[PDB]
Formats: sequence, structure tokens, C-alpha cells
Amino acid sequence: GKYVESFRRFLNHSTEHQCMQEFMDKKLPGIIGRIGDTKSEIKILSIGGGAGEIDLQILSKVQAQYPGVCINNEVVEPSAEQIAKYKELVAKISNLENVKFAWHKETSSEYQSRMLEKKELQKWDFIHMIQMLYYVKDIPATLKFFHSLLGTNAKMLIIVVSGSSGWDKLWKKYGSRFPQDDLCQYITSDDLTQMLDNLGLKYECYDLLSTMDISDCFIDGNENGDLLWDFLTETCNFNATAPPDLRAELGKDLQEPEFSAKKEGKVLFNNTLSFIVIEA
Ligand SMILES: CCN(CC)CCC[C@@H](C)Nc1c2ccc(Cl)cc2nc2ccc(OC)cc12
Ligand SMILES: Nc1ncnc2c1ncn2[C@@H]1O[C@H](CSCC[C@H](N)C(=O)O)[C@@H](O)[C@H]1O
Repeated sequence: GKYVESFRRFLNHSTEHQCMQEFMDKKLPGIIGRIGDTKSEIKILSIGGGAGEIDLQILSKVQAQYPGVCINNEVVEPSAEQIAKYKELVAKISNLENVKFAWHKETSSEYQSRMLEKKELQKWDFIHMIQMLYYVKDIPATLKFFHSLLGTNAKMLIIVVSGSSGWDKLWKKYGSRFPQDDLCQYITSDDLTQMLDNLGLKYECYDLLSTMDISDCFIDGNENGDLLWDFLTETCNFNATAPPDLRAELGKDLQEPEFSAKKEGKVLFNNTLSFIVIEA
């Protein structure tokens, strides 16, 4: 329950969705410019679609490119809370008339296992996995599987933090000191591009600057600041349980240019995102 609420707090204190919106406005149109060619139905598969904000922006661009074409947007999302929010959002929208939504409460692995419980693999015209590969156990198998589901002229979009983000510096230096867990992998676009290269898949990668306002993290007692610390360290009650020296060290590094930039009296952690477009 806190994972989702924690992520929402992060979104509320970062330009993440704004960054993605910038990408969807500037780059997506060209990227999805042919996924619907010759088709009377466009199938979009959203893996880890969460609350649906980005999914809906993606859909608006596809609808704009293919007016009148029915769009089937299927979502693989294991969080009931996320699905509920997603449905709430859709229920408020009226400018997505050619779209049919379907929500499957399951992980991508369960989805994968099941689709493989049939005779024919279902093909898709656009598949996206936005900010969710960190929670997949077997990334190479996941990448290979979903790529295999791409139909003609289809594309797969994956988004994760960039190897040049502050996350990369944080994980490399403090990674081992943080609570390790297969449930969450510390991967960046560098890890993903290497896996894609080894898989022999063709792709294009675009990096976009994004920031996480961690100003409150330097205000002791600050509720938001403390919850963001938990987020950054993926440790519940970090300031209340972490070693006084580790906390002191982190507080210092998170202020360095390698991790953040200081402007307008605020500390902006480098949240540069990588948008990877994989070809069928
Ligand atoms: C760039 C940072 N990003 C990727 C590592 C992760 C932020 C993770 C935060 C939100 N916590 C999360 C987790 C933390 C620890 C472990 Cl063991 C498993 C986790 N699973 C999560 C699944 C969904 C989620 O979205 C609703 C957030 C999660
Ligand atoms: N194994 C898995 N397969 C599919 N989705 C998963 C998953 N593990 C976690 N998720 C989902 O991955 C999402 C990560 S946060 C997603 C945010 C959304 N794509 C957007 O960018 O705003 C959450 O909604 C979470 O429940």
C-alpha cells in the first residue's frame, strides 16, 4: 500500500510525468506514426500502466494519428489500487471515444506465462513498459517475450532512469548498503541497452532531463522530506533507522552535482529518463 502512495509522493515532487508528457508531445507521434497502418483495430498493451495518466496521453496521440480507428488498450497491472485510480481517470475522460479498455490484475510474468498457455501468441501494435522493469525478475526474458508479441510495424517503448541520472550514482555508491531485494532491481538505461544489444534487438534511446525536488529532505522533521528519504533509500523510516553516519554521508552526496543541482533555492536530484524504442 505504501509502494503506490510513495510513488505518488515522488510524482508530486518531480517533473517525471511532465518530462514524459514532453516526450509524448514531441517524439511519440513520429514513433507511432505507422503502428496502425493497414489496420482497422490498433492494439496497445500497457505493462505496469499504474494510474493511467501516461497511458492516456499515449492513447491521445494514437487516436490523433488514426482518427476513427478502434483502439484496444489492455493493461497488465498487479495493483488493485492503481487499477482503481486508472478506471477513475478514464471515467472522467470523454475525448477517447474510439478506445476500449481492459484491466488485468496480474504481473507481466503471469501475463507471459498465461499467454504461453495457448496455441497462438497474441500480437500487439504498441507495447509499453514505463518505469516498471525494476520490478521484473527476468528482464531479458521479459524483453524477448514482449518483443516477440510485436505485430507488423509495431513498436515497444520502455522507460527507465538513465545511466546518467542521479539514481545511477546513488546505486553504484550506496546500492549495497541499501536493502537488497529481487522485488526491485537497480537498473538504468545502461543495463537495458546492454541486455537489448545482447538480445540482438534494434532500438533507439532518447534521454530527457527530469528532476526530483528533494528540498524537504534537508529539513529535519519534515514529513514529506522523511518520506522522500524512504523513497530514495527504499527503506521505511530511513531517518529513524539508518546509521547516523550513513544518513550524514548521503545528505552530503545528495547535494553534490553528481546527484543533484541547486537552483532557485531548491535541491533538484537528477532524474534524467531514458526512452527506449524497440523495433519489431
Ligand atoms: C528510480 C526508483 N525506482 C526504481 C528502483 C523505484 C521506486 C520504488 C519505490 C516506489 N518502492 C517499490 C518497491 C521497493 C522495495 C521492494 Cl523490495 C519492492 C518494490 N516494488 C514496487 C512495485 C510498484 C511500485 O509503484 C507503485 C513501487 C515499488
Ligand atoms: N511485475 C510487474 N508486472 C507489471 N506491472 C508491475 C510489476 N511490478 C510492479 N508493477 C507496476 O509497475 C508500476 C510501476 S510505477 C508505474 C507508473 C506508470 N507506468 C507511470 O509511469 O506513471 C506500478 O503501477 C506497479 O504496480
